[PDB]
Amino acid sequence: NYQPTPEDRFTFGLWTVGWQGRDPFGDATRRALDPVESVRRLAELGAHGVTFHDDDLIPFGSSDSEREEHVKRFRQALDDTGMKVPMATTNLFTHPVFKDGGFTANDRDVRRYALRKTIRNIDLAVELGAETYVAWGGREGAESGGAKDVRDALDRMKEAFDLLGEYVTSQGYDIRFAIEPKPNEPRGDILLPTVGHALAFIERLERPELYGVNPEVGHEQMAGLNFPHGIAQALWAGKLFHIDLNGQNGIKYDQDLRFGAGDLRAAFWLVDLLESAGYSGPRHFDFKPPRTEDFDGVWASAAGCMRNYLILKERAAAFRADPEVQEALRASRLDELARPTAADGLQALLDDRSAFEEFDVDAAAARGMAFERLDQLAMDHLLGAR
Amino acid sequence: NYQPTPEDRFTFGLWTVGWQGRDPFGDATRRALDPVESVRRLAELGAHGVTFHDDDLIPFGSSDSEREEHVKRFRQALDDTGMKVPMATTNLFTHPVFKDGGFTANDRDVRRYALRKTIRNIDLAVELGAETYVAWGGREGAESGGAKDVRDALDRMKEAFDLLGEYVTSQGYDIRFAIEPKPNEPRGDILLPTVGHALAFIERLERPELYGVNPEVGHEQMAGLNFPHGIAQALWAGKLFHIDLNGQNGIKYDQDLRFGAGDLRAAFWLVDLLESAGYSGPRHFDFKPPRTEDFDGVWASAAGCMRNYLILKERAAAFRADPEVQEALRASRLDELARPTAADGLQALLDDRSAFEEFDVDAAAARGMAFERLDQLAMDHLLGAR
Amino acid sequence: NYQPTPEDRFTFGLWTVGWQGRDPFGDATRRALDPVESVRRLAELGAHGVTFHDDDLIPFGSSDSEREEHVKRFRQALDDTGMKVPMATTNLFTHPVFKDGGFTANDRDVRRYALRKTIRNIDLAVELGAETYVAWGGREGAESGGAKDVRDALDRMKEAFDLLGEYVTSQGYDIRFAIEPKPNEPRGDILLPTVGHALAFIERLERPELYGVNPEVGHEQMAGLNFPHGIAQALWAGKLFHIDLNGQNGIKYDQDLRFGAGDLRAAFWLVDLLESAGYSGPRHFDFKPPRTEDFDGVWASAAGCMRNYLILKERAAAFRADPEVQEALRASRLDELARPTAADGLQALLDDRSAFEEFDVDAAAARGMAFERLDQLAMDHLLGAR
Amino acid sequence: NYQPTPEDRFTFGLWTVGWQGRDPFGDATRRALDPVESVRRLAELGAHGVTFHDDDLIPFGSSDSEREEHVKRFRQALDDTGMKVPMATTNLFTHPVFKDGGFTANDRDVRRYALRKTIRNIDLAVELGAETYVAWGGREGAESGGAKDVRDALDRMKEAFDLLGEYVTSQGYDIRFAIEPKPNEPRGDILLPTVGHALAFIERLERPELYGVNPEVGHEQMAGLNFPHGIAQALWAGKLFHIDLNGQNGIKYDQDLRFGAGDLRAAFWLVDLLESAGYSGPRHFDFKPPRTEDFDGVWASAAGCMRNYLILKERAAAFRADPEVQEALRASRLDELARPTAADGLQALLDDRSAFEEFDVDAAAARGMAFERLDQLAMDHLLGAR
Ligand SMILES: [Mg+2]
Ligand SMILES: [Mg+2]
Ligand SMILES: [Mg+2]
Ligand SMILES: [Mg+2]
Ligand SMILES: [Mg+2]
Ligand SMILES: [Mg+2]
Ligand SMILES: [Mg+2]
Ligand SMILES: [Mg+2]
Repeated sequence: NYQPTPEDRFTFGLWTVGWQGRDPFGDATRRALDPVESVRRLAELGAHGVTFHDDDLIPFGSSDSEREEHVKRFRQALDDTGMKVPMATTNLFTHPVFKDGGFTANDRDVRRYALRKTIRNIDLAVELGAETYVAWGGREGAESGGAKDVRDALDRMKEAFDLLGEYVTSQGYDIRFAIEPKPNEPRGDILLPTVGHALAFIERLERPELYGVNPEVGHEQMAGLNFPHGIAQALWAGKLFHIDLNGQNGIKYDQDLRFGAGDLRAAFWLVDLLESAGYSGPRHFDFKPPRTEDFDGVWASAAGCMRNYLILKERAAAFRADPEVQEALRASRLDELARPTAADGLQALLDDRSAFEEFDVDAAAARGMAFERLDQLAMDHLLGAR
Repeated sequence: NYQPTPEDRFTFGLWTVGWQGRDPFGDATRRALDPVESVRRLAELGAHGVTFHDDDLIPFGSSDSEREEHVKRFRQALDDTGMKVPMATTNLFTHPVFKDGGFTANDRDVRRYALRKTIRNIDLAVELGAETYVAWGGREGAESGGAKDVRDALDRMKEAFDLLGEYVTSQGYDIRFAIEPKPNEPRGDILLPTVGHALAFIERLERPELYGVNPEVGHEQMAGLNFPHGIAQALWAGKLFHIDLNGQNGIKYDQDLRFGAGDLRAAFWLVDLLESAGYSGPRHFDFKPPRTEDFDGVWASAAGCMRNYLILKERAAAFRADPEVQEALRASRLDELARPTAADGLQALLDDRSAFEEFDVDAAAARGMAFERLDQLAMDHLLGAR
Repeated sequence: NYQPTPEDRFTFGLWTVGWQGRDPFGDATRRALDPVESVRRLAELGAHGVTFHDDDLIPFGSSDSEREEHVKRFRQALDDTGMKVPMATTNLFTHPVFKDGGFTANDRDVRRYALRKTIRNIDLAVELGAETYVAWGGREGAESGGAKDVRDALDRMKEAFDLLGEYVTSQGYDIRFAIEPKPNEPRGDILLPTVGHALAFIERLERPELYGVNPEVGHEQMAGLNFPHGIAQALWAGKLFHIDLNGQNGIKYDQDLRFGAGDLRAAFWLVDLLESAGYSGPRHFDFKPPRTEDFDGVWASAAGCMRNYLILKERAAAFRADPEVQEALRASRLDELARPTAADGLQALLDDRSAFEEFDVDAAAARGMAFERLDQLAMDHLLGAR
Repeated sequence: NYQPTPEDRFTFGLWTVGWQGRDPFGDATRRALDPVESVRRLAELGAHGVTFHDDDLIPFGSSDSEREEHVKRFRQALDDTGMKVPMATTNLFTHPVFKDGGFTANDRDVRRYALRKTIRNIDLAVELGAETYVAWGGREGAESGGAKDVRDALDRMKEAFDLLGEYVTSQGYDIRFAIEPKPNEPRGDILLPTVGHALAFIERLERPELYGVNPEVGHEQMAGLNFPHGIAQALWAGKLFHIDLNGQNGIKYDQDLRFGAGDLRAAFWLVDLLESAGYSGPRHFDFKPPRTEDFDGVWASAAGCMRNYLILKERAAAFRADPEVQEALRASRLDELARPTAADGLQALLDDRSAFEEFDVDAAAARGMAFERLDQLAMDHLLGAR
């Protein structure tokens, strides 16, 4: 009954189940979790693996000696459990030095420091077997218009990613980068605020093939955008390297609810798309168990993430396999959308009088699209009423 | 006192001052304007030129004979007034045949018709001297998730733009295309919903150099995004071919208020950017005089568009020229943002112990950014309190 | 299998299935429906009744003679089908004379006309058996700040509702009024924009017992508000006289999707509340079949409204009846929320040292609320995974 | 030049200039301020007074002995500077015990504790001379639908406010309560989310005359609502007891920018309303100097709050005094909005054939409202172009 196994490739950040519940108006409600005990509990729940920021694993300020001991203990828990580490990332947002950004801070010495801190963790990520390195530029942005010349900031952002790409290629590392967009919070506006802006930026990097996106459900919904549409555009471009799954109720602060909460129908269409496009990367949950919960609620919330994915996967598969839905898709001409508009070419199109001079515009306009019947079949499948 | 002249390059759509005031809940409050009388009145107000959809100028269904007579009359008013036509576009949204889109309609015959209707107007646009051809895909999108496979739709959208690019290059026309994004309305979600998504899509076209964006103030604000930031990214990419100026009060239906209404501080930062980057295209107003107004209010609203641009231009220029602001910009290290992070290169950065091992992270963190003083100087300039 | 009957009290506006599909950017895609044929088709689908604006039933400008003939034909279709008319309302928004409002128009003669037009329809509503008269002040509001002094406008709004209350009481009519809030569209901001503002306003009317609210799902969601919470406050105040059911995807133009579309989990919690509070008024659908659809899609969309209500009713009932959920509700102390904080009174509370001096604040803080387990049981019930 | 004096009644929370800059993603960037040094610095800037939560002034957990010493030191700084304390409030949101609310927590013992903690601070507030006691129920709400039965929660909220009203009346205190609404953050949805919901709730309390609202600019804008309209409704009801002034850029997390930032035109219309209605309470700034700033930026930001209020006051006064604006207001019939619709009474209205049978609906509809000219005069005044 909807039991996950490591083959489902569900992964969790250390910072998710480990969130202590500090919010802008309140103190922590839970004690800190040892990363080793998070790895063990997640493995018992059926997770495939974990992800980390450098500072989740190695306390900021650690000596190289304490650093080695933190990595060894972590490594041992991975060996004991069979858990993988498919992704890692850098914390360039918590320490006060990053208050105006890391890669795009106005102070040049901070930008250099941000790069060195990142490169140090790329080495560790490769040693732990990560295939994707995520960058979330949470402090890159501004609260006021004169504080940041955005063209100069984009030059500095390109410079930083180009240097990271030079570093990995000169070291011979098999790791790719994924940029995680977010429109706002904690800065008033964040640079590269949506999937689209990140995809466009990547095309100006020196080695674009090294870079993709790590979209997050709740972040695109903070701009009121359709998250499955944005994922479709990222798949179309060949750039969906990783994904952050969670829930969000509309345009407000980043809630990071468990996956399936928030916009449930969008979650259904997302799962339908990922499974039908054969996305084979990790199903990563970037979520926060609400601070109302004790540790039992933390693990219940994490389990719910995986459960809801598997229920939606079953419902989406039943939807696509239903002969009545396949009939309705043809009734709505989804088959015709997949056929070229003009494989006969420009000149044939220009000479084709059925395309314009003799086109019966009133008869075409009268044809219903039958989209409402199709959408009710999708609702019936989602609710198990079929 | 803030008087426009044709050298300011202010342009207006025929559909703007000509909007009759039909909204989803109400009938027209104004009679239709003859395009010839709009051209004359706009020239008296100091406009540089006008833009049109095919169907604003030539009533849908016109015979080639009536078509010639409509163009001749229009041509004569342009000659009489000195007005230019820098941009034109196609109406692929009003007629019922476009109810599921033009370029991405599920029905293949509608997509072919949409292309032929577009190509016919490109010829007319070139004959009238337009340099930019805008495409706003207002019906390309969906209200429900199963109605549109977005990857197939993006294939059809790329196919259509590629064919248009083949057409203009084979005819030898000097015209470029600009895609106008909008996140929603009239479809539940529109494809290419923001500047970012449009910029990313262009990079997958066969001849990307022919295509740029035509962002609109209110459209990016319907997603809660920072419009000057989005324009900065479009300028950074070399893709700001045209711009639609208006006002919008937040995330709601597309209001198309006169420019300067809505988010006034964003209008100030937009003008500052366009003038400081030397944008030399038309300052185009895509706005709707509210349906409360009679014809005197229509022309007052149009005049207000231009007036507010010129006032903000003066205030932004005074801001940038003020020695006290230039001092504050250095206090906030805007000069350092413009300098390379690591022109010394990767290996020098890796060897530079001042970048990491000996970097004083507490001293850097203690430095204030002085952004609030800078932003109050900007407020004082905007309000004329300096 | 989820078949409606007239005992479910599902009702529809004539303007819903009769929407021709004109939107701000496009012409009608469907022909006009005769009200008699809407009544017949809705009765076949299992509806209980229909509602109308005056101008849906009697074309604006009709002579008293044509008016009688329109009502007679309508009356005959009601008799033929058994359909009821539980609610009626006035169109004070379509005609250009209402461009600045009806009850709060700046012109006094328009306000008087608006009142006479309303009173004429109240008489007709009573004759057809309506129990509720709805007022949606769609044009009451402003696009700019100086156009409307809101205190004077609220005086005029109170004056109008007070006069309507004097009219019904002096005629001896058994009808109550319900105000339908909406935050914006078609005006930039609409007066009384949410359930809360309408409830507060009612308390200042001369006979508050005659007035309640008619909230609409999509309207409160256009302000990002939680619609079941707002309904709970209206029930708490005793003011939920009627309700408009539909769907909305977030903060954007008013979509009026079929009920169950949009925010599905909010629809589940709404149905749970209405059924558990014993709301006994009509389940009214104020929705628009998308303009992509032909007439077959119109009736499919209407049928889907009722179907989704009945599926959610079944799932909510199963949720509340599940012993495991009843256990979880006690685990989360919902039982304790229903018990008085201090039935012992103020002085006892002040003397109770267990409430403060000896209260163990760390032990209380450590208690988890178990809300995530409860919410996953609700998800499992909604999806039929229980 | 826009210099504040204590007669302008500008006040600040201790928690505003004292915000250390901890946000959900980052550590504090500033050291803690001693309340005594905040009082001194604010008095030098021209403030009238300060406000406090209990826990800003007395560290949570203090013994009665340390409590007396904290109050004495504070009292001495007030005497030294002449600063007043017009408002106080309770912190019912930071400590983990309040994670599910204070007055509406599901656990009954927490609700009792919340009341005792509040009553203790009401005594202190009265002793320091406060006239208004604010309640912001920041934790009253829910992230999921089953966690909170909102009708029971509103019963508990009414019970708590009724008890507080019984307490102040039995002690003979001259203090009134003001409820501060907020739609969300830190809870997913907060109870009483807007001005309207709070006004409606007050009317169900046992002694409604003791309770009003404390609206905050940014909070109503987090729901996309028009803040001057909401203030107008609160003034109309006689309930504007206090106000929180700040800035917000649209629908996102609560930014608490300095007043004048965010929506500048809304700030202008707010000041116009407060000054023209003769609001005589404190002008209170609930704002957070951004965490980019050091202490010099903190005081610059605070000074900017007051400066922008005084500039807008001057511009609004010039607008209303301008004969050309007074003419335009009559052109737009603002004078007619202020006149009764039907002071002649219902029967006269029903007999008045000029109101309906002989009303010329086409001639009334043709009249323009001249709102765009009026709004451009308002823009010219705001920008100092008049
Ligand atoms: Mg997030
Ligand atoms: Mg994430
Ligand atoms: Mg627009
Ligand atoms: Mg436009
Ligand atoms: Mg609606
Ligand atoms: Mg409605
Ligand atoms: Mg706030
Ligand atoms: Mg506040």
